Amino acid sequence: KYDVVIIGSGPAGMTAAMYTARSEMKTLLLERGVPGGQMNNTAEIENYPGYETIMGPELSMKMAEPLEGLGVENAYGFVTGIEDHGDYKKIITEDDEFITKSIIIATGANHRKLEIPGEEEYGARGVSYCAVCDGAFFRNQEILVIGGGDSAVEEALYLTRFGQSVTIMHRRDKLRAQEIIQQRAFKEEKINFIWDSVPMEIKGDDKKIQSVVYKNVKTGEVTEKAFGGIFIYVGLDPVAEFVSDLGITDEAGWIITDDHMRTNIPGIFAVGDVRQKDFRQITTAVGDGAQAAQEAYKFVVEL
Amino acid sequence: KYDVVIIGSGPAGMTAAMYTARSEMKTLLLERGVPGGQMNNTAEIENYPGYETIMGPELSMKMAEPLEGLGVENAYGFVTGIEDHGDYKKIITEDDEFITKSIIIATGANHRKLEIPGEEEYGARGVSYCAVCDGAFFRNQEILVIGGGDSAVEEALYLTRFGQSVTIMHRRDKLRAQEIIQQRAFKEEKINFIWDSVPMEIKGDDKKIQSVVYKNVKTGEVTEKAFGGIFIYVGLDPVAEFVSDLGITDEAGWIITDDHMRTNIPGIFAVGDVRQKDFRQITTAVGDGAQAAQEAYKFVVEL
Ligand SMILES: Cc1cc2nc3c(=O)[nH]c(=O)nc-3n(C[C@H](O)[C@H](O)[C@H](O)COP(=O)(O)OP(=O)(O)OC[C@H]3O[C@@H](n4cnc5c(N)ncnc54)[C@H](O)[C@@H]3O)c2cc1C
Ligand SMILES: Cc1cc2nc3c(=O)[nH]c(=O)nc-3n(C[C@H](O)[C@H](O)[C@H](O)COP(=O)(O)OP(=O)(O)OC[C@H]3O[C@@H](n4cnc5c(N)ncnc54)[C@H](O)[C@@H]3O)c2cc1C
Ligand SMILES: NC(=O)c1ccc[n+]([C@@H]2O[C@H](COP(=O)([O-])OP(=O)(O)OC[C@H]3O[C@@H](n4cnc5c(N)ncnc54)[C@H](OP(=O)(O)O)[C@@H]3O)[C@@H](O)[C@H]2O)c1
Ligand SMILES: NC(=O)c1ccc[n+]([C@@H]2O[C@H](COP(=O)([O-])OP(=O)(O)OC[C@H]3O[C@@H](n4cnc5c(N)ncnc54)[C@H](OP(=O)(O)O)[C@@H]3O)[C@@H](O)[C@H]2O)c1
Repeated sequence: KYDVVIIGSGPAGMTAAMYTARSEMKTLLLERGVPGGQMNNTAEIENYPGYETIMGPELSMKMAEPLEGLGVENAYGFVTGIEDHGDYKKIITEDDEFITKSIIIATGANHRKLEIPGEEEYGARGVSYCAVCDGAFFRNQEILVIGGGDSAVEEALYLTRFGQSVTIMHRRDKLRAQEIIQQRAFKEEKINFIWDSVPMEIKGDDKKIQSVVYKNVKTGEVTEKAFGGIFIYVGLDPVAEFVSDLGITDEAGWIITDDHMRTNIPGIFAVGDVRQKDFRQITTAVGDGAQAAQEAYKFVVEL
Repeated sequence: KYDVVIIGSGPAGMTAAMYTARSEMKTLLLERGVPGGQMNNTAEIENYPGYETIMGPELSMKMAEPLEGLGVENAYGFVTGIEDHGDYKKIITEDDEFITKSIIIATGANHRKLEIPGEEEYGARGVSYCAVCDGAFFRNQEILVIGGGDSAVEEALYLTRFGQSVTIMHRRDKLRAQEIIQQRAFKEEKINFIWDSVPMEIKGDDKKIQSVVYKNVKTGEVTEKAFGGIFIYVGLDPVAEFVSDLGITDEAGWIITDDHMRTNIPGIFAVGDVRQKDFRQITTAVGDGAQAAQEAYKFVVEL
């Protein structure tokens, strides 16, 4: 009844849907929230070819714009499950079911948690996983950013707009971030570093964060230091709970595909960050999305 | 001496270079002509996520813009050959040599020729492979477009701005183009179709084209009909003459890679249209380019 349903409207899904709709496939694009996915939690995007710098939510709007007009059917849905009946598939949301010949899973990835004490207790009140969302609540604070990759270092640079100081705590003595971003952080006077360390405890009042306890991973030296905010960027977990049962995931829960975005299950493809892969970028989300869209077209034609 | 040299500055190369430069790799981007590659011969681009419609040369300029500032070294060069010495590679242009630890080949693809009589004789004078380049020289003419894929049908639609009429001649009774573009062509009153036919001869004066002879592929019926211009869009050939000897091409001359853009030869990657693949788009050029850039970084780090 749908030719293709695409689950998730971040850049991978939105590219897939644009392409399926241009192949005049009966296209459903389901998204639980706002079109744009992680791009809406990104302040400044500098590496999307075609734009020299653009706010994440502006790029989100631009990618979402033509979809209506191409005839993609955009709809709210939180997908809870998928059933492989052989020549059709059923997608289950909170209130609905949808029948489709093919599915493109584009549901992305989510912030990994530290799993330390205080992390949940201070969720509304000093702990954040999103700088563009929360940063201005930390004006004049001493902010702490945990992690050494692209997200930690970029989001630290952004947060220097608000904080008195921003400190990056990384568990080794070399960052994983792109060298250009590393160099910017090294040069920025409002960024400090706690190398070779991991956080152990986040402490505060009833009402807000006050301090973090942490450990040096080469010596075991333990330190406690005052901070007003903590932003955590320690990696990603897959957002694929609705396919746990299906046999298409690895041990960590990422969706396994071949190089044409095919899973085990014929007619089910996956694209973008939710796939098992090392390189998570808008450019490769877009690429994945287009390739899936073409493979879906062909799968459906063969049917 | 270079960490990476990227050969070709269409969208795959320009994405690769942006990424290598952001990893602070010593980056050379060699291009024989204008940055943009095929995008400069494209009138209107509707399917690049992030832009709802954009002229090909405008998107080319936008992708080229930040490269200087990131520290990519942009240089003229026509590459004639590459030598694999083991821990370095030599790239040979018309006048120069360049030594590099890794190479990303992004040289794209070129118009296939009909190989029929009159095709060369009328090259300056009625035969074209590029509508945005030549179309306004055919104001008020009866134009013929050969082919049934995305290029033929899109470029026919563009050419209706100039021609009295534009006729698409396809060798089957169903187009290969994306359905949205097919439907636009079906509806456009200035587009006619010659189905199930191939051109046999292009005829004219000393000075210009006047007529085409063609054949119906189901009946052998031969017809000759008057046209002022002929635009040929019958597919693509690889632009990889500089690696013929190297053992990295298929029988047709496309560069073979795995899913991380690696060839046989370690430290030589290829991206975008020049690779062996079915799906040639800006989105997948960009994707390829980013993935190559990451793999080059890692190759060079290991070295
Ligand atoms: C802070 C930050 C900065 C970044 N900056 C850059 C950058 O500058 N350049 C760059 O190239 N990359 C950047 N990235 C990486 C990039 O954003 C991602 O690679 C890209 O967004 C992945 O797109 P995607 O479509 O696969 O998933 P996502 O963007 O993750 O979109 C997934 C969508 O699926 C939806 N969804 C999830 N589950 C369900 C469900 N069960 N039912 C319905 N809908 C669902 C979500 O709401 C979401 O909208 C950044 C990442 C972060 C975190
Ligand atoms: C008429 C037309 C319309 C199109 N429209 C669309 C569209 O709307 N959307 C879409 O997604 N895709 C479109 N495409 C496909 C798209 O343009 C290509 O997929 C894309 O440009 C491929 O990029 P690339 O970087 O691999 O190669 P190219 O863009 O082909 O760039 C290759 C570059 O390498 C250079 N080069 C070649 N040989 C050498 C040498 N020996 N030394 C130095 N430099 C060299 C060339 O000058 C060129 O600039 C279109 C194609 C055509 C022909
Ligand atoms: N501009 C961009 O292109 C951009 C921007 C943001 C994100 N992304 C991409 O998105 C993906 C996710 O990025 P990411 O930065 O969120 O995650 P990531 O690449 O997994 O990096 C997580 C970082 O946090 C470190 N870490 C893990 N646990 C820690 C702890 N307990 N204490 C201190 N440090 C710890 C990791 O250490 P190790 O390094 O030791 O593992 C790593 O440096 C990546 O592929 C990334 O390239 C891209
Ligand atoms: N908007 C876009 O995304 C866009 C725009 C342009 C190009 N592209 C991409 O670029 C790549 C190249 O496109 P393309 O259209 O140039 O080439 P293509 O996809 O190979 O199509 C060539 C078309 O010409 C036909 N043909 C071959 N020889 C012929 C002859 N002698 N007489 C009549 N018809 C003949 C082919 O027939 P058969 O179909 O029988 O083989 C085919 O329909 C494709 O992957 C395409 O999708 C994309």
